[PDB]
Amino acid sequence: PVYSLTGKKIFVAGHTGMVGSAILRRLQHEDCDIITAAHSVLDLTRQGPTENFISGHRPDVIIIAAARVGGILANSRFPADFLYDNLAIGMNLIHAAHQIGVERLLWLGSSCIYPRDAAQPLTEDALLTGPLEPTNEAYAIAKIAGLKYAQSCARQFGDRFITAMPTNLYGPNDNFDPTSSHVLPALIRRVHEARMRGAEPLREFLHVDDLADACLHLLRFYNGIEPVNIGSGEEISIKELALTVARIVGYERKLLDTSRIEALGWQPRIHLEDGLRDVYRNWLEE
Ligand SMILES: NC(=O)c1ccc[n+]([C@@H]2O[C@H](COP(=O)([O-])OP(=O)(O)OC[C@H]3O[C@@H](n4cnc5c(N)ncnc54)[C@H](OP(=O)(O)O)[C@@H]3O)[C@@H](O)[C@H]2O)c1
Repeated sequence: PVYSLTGKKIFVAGHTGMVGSAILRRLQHEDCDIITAAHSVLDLTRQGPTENFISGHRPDVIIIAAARVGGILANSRFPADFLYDNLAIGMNLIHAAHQIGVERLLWLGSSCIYPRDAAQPLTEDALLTGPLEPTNEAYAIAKIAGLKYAQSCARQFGDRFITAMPTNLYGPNDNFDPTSSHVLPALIRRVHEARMRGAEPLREFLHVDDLADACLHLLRFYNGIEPVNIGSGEEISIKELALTVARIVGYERKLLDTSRIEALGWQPRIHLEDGLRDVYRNWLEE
C-alpha cells in the first residue's frame, strides 16, 4: 500500500453525480474526514472560489467526479459547454491542488476519449495515437488536457496525481430519463413498456460501485504517471444483453485492456445479472 486514506481529508468533487455519489458511499465506511461542496454553492469552473475552497479546507486527497456529461445529441449541439466546463474544472482543481501540495489527486477520464479507430482492446498507451471521434471531440479534448496536466504535474513536481479511465457505467443513480443515452436503462425501460403492454456486436458494462472501489484502490496502491483503465472484463453482446434484460423484465468492439489494474490485484466483484436485478427493482420501487 503506497498510501492510506485513514486519517485523511478527502474532497469528493461532484458528489451528487452518479460516480461522485458512489465514491461518497464507499467512503463513509472509511475512517476519514469527507468534504463536499454542492454545485449550487461552488461552481468549479470559477478559479477564484475553487482555489479558496481548496486553500481553506486543505484536503489531503481530491477526487474529481465533477463534470458535464451527456449523450450524443448534447455533445454535438453544445460542444463549447462540454469542452469548457470539464476543462475549467480539471484545470482549477489540479492547479489549486498543486499549489498547496495536495497529497493525492484523482482525475476521471473516459473510454470515449481514445482514438476512434484504435485497436481493440484499448490499452492506455493508445491515447492520442489517432483522430478522435468527432461527435464528442470537444468533451474528449477537455478530458485529455486535464489528464495531461495532471501528468505534467507528476512529472515536473512529483505530485501524486493520477487519472482513471472508466468504461460504460450502470447501477445506482443512473439516468432512467426517456431521453437518457445509457443503453442499459433504456433497455430495461423499452422492455418493461413492452412487458406490461404485451407486444411481440460486443459491449461492456461496469458497475458504479465496482468503479468506486477501483478508484480508492488506485489511490491506495497506484503511483504511476500513466492512466489506468478500469473496465468490466465480463463482456456481453447487445443480443445476449437483450435476452438477459428480457429475462429480468419477464418479456416474451469497444472494450478496454485491463492488464494494468489486474496487476494491482483488483477485479470487479459485481456480476451483471446481480446488479441488473438489483437495479431493476429499485427502478420499480422508485
Ligand atoms: N465511459 C466512461 O469511461 C465513463 C462513463 C461515465 C462516467 N465516466 C467518468 O465519470 C465522470 C462523471 O460521470 P457522471 O456520469 O458521474 O456525471 P454526472 O452524473 O453528471 O455528475 C456530474 C457531477 O458534476 C457536478 N457538476 C457539474 N458541473 C459542475 C460545476 N461547474 N461545479 C461543480 N460541480 C459540478 C454535478 O453537479 P449537479 O448535477 O448537482 O449540478 C454532478 O455532481 C465523467 O466526466 C467521466 O470522466 C466515465
